[PDB]
Amino acid sequence: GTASPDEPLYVQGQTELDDVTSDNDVVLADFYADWCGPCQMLEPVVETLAEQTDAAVAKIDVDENQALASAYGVRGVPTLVLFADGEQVEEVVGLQDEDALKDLIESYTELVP
Repeated sequence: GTASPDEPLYVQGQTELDDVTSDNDVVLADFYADWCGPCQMLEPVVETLAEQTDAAVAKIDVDENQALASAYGVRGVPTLVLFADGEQVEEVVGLQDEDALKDLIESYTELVP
């Protein structure tokens, strides 16, 4: 078929984020800062999640998207926001281990009850 979004997408601005959350059913948005250690440790992890799950992964630099971050209640880094059908449905803060994030994604990319 068609090519899936199997690598993370760097996203700047509301229009670019809206494009990703409207074109992909589940999106994990990784709000980061390049000066933050735990943020850099998340980089291989969210890469693996883009490669191994049906979620698209968006990466948003909070220093370059201050108002965008504030609009989603992002008040520190790391913050990861999960979108389902364009709706914010989960928000986790701090370093989240790869298995926990994969489990979070799969509770939306798969039928539950």
